[PDB]
Amino acid sequence: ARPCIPKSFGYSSVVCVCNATYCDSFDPPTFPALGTFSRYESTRSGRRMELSMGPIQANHTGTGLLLTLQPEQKFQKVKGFGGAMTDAAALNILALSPPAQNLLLKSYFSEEGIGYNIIRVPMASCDFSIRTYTYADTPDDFQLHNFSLPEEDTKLKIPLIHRALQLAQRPVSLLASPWTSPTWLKTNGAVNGKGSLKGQPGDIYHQTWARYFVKFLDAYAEHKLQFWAVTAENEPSAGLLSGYPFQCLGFTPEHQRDFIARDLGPTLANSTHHNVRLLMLDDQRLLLPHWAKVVLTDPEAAKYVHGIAVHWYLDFLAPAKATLGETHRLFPNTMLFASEACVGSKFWEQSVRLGSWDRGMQYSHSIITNLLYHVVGWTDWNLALNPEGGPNWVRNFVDSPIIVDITKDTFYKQPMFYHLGHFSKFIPEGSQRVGLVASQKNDLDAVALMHPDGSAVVVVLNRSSKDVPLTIKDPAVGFLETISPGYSIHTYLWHRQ
Ligand SMILES: *[C@@H]1O[C@H](CO)[C@@H](O[C@@H]2O[C@H](CO)[C@@H](O)[C@H](O)[C@H]2NC(C)=O)[C@H](O)[C@H]1NC(C)=O
Repeated sequence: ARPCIPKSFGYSSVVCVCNATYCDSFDPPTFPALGTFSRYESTRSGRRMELSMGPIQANHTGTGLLLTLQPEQKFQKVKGFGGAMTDAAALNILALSPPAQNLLLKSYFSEEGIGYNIIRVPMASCDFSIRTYTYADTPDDFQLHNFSLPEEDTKLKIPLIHRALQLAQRPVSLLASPWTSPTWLKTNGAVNGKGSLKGQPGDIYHQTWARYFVKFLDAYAEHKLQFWAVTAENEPSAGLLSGYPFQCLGFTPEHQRDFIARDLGPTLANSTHHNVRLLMLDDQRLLLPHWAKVVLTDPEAAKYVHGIAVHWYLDFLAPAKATLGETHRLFPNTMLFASEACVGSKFWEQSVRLGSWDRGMQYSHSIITNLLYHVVGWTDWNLALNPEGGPNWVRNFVDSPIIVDITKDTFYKQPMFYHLGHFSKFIPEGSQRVGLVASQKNDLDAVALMHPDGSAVVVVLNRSSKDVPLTIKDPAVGFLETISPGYSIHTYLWHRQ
């Protein structure tokens, strides 16, 4: 309905400019008839999820790479896609004029947008906050009577969430995660640095911390927001590091194990929020399979864990088979979910690179890798950040799919936004990954999945400079003659009935 107004800032591609009165959007979804396929294409040259169609014939005119859908090879069912509603994000979003605000929320949650169905919510402050604070900073209040939500919640986050859900295409799931607990429950009495919970699992320190979760869920419930799940702790391994710069809370796998077993699990289960799911780890994938082993081989702990939440820093290496692969192999019935993703973390990398194609490619390549290794969902970090990748109270700036320029009541949707959309918009909840074999060695990254209604969706990413002609074969309908342009990403969709 409205295309991308491109704008280059000096990197491999362009970003799409949006403002109070305009923003590139999609038309209502149309489902092409059997025999025809839909293709959404994005390219480093400038194409942005442009819709085109073609025919699925019975003639195989292709003579190069062939990807054949294998509908009967079923894998994990997809939970969803989303990003985090951090203090930083709500701050940047609410700093645009009401109309720009809605165009931005629409870009993410609407069907005219890329249909996010997941929102991660920090439990109080993290580094993408403009100040340190918790929901109960009044010292030694074990009964948690001075527990309350600050303005960041009641004024910024909760209102943006109500609004995203209100514009949301499909149902949205809320995932919560705490960075640090009140400093008076910690061995070091500081929101950051190296320190963990005081005492040992089962004590009053641990019972209070677990209650803090229920208090939180009661608070948000009072605001008419229910959570799908909460994590045991954001990056618990961070608190084991001396000098850790921002809000954290160390836990060793053992500590986490017993904490969940003796405190978190029971507490949640015995409350009105017992249906909320609990995810363990919520830390970098290199800590797997080991963390899973420790926590999950203990049935008192594992009876409470619904899934293993993982994080990743795209600029870094972390072979998936040895981590995500092995973990599935050891605990096939415990879902793997991606809760945080990052780019521009390494000290020399510019936090934000407006229009970076490399960063987009990294996002999709990472979602494909996650999807190929059993992950049921993929959650982005900050929904939006300013041009410097902030605000971040310890200057730990990174990039974000949407960059807000408050001085121009303008926001820019980066290549990452679209690479995320290529999945988020076409892989609804309940979609199930199916097989997809390549006839030969190729430089493409691809993944196929079947919608709940039975329709197909294949995402093909080409991180190479050369075009790769290819045919997709669906044994129930025919062949899709097509081409994967260099530095591009396509999403194909088609009925099978
Ligand atoms: C928001 O962005 C739109 C798109 O660039 C701006 O509208 C364009 O403005 C130019 C120059 O005035 C016109 O030649 C085009 O016809 C407009 N395009 C469309 C489709 O409207 C708009 O000016 C921007 N809003 C503000 C407040 O600057």
